[PDB]
Amino acid sequence: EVETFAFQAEIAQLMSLIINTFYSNKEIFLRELISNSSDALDKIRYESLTDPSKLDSGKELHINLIPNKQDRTLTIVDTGIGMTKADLINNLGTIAKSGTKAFMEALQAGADISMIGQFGVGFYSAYLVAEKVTVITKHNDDEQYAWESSAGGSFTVRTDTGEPMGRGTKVILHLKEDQTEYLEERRIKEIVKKHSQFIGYPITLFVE
Ligand SMILES: C[C@](O)(CCCc1ccccc1)c1cc(C(=O)N2Cc3ccc(F)cc3C2)ccc1O
Repeated sequence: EVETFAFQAEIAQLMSLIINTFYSNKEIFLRELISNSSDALDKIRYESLTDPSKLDSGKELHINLIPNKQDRTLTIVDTGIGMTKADLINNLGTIAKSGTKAFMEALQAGADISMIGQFGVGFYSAYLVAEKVTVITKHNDDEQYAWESSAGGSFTVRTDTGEPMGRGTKVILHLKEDQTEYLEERRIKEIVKKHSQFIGYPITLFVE
C-alpha cells in the first residue's frame, strides 16, 4: 500500500525552481546529503551514551558512496539514527516550520530544542542532479520505509519490503542524463575533498 502526499506550497515552488534552473554549482548536493548523514550519525552516537542498546542494530558509524553506471544511480548510505514515518512526512515535505516558532513551542512544552531546524532545506539541491530520489530508511523500534519523489508536487511513502537495512538511511539518486559525471570516481573524490573533507565519520567510495 502506497500513500501519496503533497509538498507544502513553498517547498513545491523551491523544487520547481531547482528542476528548471541552470545553476552552475550543482556539486554541492553531495555536501548537503553527507552533512545530514553526519548529523544522523551524531544522533545515534550521543543517544548511545545513555542507552548502549541502541547500537544493537549495527555498531559501525559510517557513510558509503556507491555509484552505479548501469543503473545511472548514486547511492549514499549511512548507519545513522534513521527516520521514522513521521520524520519522513514532516521533514521531507509537508512541513516548513520556522526555527523561531519551533523554539518558542519547545520552551513552552519543556521539550528539547535540538530539532527546531528539522533537517534543513539544503538537501532539495539533489534535484539539481537527480530526476528522481528514493530514500530507504530504518529507525530503531520502527519499520523500514521507502520515500520517493520525481518532484511533480507530490511524494510517496510506503513500508519497504525490500532488503532489510539494520539502521540508517540510504539515498538513491536517479541521475539526469546530463549529470552522469557524479558517477565518475575522480569527480566524486574531488567534491568530497572540496566540501566534505572534515566530516567526522569515514566516507568510503565503492569502486565499480
Ligand atoms: C534528509 C536527508 O538529507 C534525506 C533527503 C533526501 C531528499 C533529497 C531531495 C529532496 C527530498 C528528500 C537525510 C536524512 C538522514 C537521516 O536519517 N536523518 C537526518 C538527521 C539529522 C539530525 C538528527 F538529529 C537526526 C536525523 C535523521 C540521513 C541522510 C540524509 O541525506
